[PDB]
Amino acid sequence: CCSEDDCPSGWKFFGGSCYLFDEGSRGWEGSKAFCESKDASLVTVECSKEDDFIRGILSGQTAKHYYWIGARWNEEHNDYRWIDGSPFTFIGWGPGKPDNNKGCLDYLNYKEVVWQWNDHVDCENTNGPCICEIDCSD
Amino acid sequence: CCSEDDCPSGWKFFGGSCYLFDEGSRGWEGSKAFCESKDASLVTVECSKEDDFIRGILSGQTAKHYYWIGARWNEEHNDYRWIDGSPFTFIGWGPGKPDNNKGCLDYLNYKEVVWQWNDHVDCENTNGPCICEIDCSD
Ligand SMILES: CC(=O)N[C@@H]1[C@@H](O)[C@@H](O)[C@@H](CO)O[C@H]1O
Ligand SMILES: CC(=O)N[C@@H]1[C@@H](O)[C@@H](O)[C@@H](CO)O[C@H]1O
Ligand SMILES: [Ca+2]
Ligand SMILES: [Ca+2]
Repeated sequence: CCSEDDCPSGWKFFGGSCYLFDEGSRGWEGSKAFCESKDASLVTVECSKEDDFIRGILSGQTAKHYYWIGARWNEEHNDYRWIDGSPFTFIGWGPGKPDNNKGCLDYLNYKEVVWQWNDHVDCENTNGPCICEIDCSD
Repeated sequence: CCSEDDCPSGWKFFGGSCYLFDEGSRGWEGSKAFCESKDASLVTVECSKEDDFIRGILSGQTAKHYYWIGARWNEEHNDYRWIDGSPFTFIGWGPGKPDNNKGCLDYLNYKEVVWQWNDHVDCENTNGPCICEIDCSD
């Protein structure tokens, strides 16, 4: 429900959402907490246009090769899904993914995974940047 | 997931969605079918900014005093909710609404209901304009 003018300074507008591409260095759980500290949440990716919007941003730098996003293995439902509890619609796994290690998802840029989703086994101690999202739904 | 440039000609952009404010004259069921004919669906209103975007458009004319939207009494769940099966989040009923007549929802402009939701008892034979939505989720 966001418009351009709704995005906080340093956030980017796409597709009714505002996004923060945060260059800090945290674990997945740390990253979830960080986005919450901004009245926001790790990004959820509902469609291929949003997937490609994200890829366009991550592809414009080369320093970092993964960014945490808002999905992880879900014990209750026994699947990977968004942290808001909603199942995947768009499917964005890279070649050969998921490994099914009951881990946490990132966009990964490694070998044949070209800014596509990977499940990483370590939700705690693997430090990287992250992507937060708001949709101004109020 | 829509951007401005994604909206078909005659549709309007707001908040990641494209909207058709169609001035044809159909019943609610007719209106649901019409939006489907456009690879689209009667509008669902997830937030107060989208509610007010819609109000801004409907308020700019005076000929019509109601427009069909994508919600109706749901037999299974025994409530009013969106036709996509999802429950209300934003609550947009006008003063004194719902009547609880197990009907179909419109934006209504009548007496103290000032372009806010009403439940109309007749889902079939009450002819009016409607609001279709796409979110380009592909
Ligand atoms: C943080 C991240 O995604 N790391 C991935 C890892 O999970 C593994 O999939 C590997 C190939 O064995 O590529 C990595 O560098
Ligand atoms: C189409 C529509 O919403 N019509 C509403 C009707 O449902 C009723 O609520 C009435 C007041 O009794 O206002 C009407 O004209
Ligand atoms: Ca999203
Ligand atoms: Ca909507």
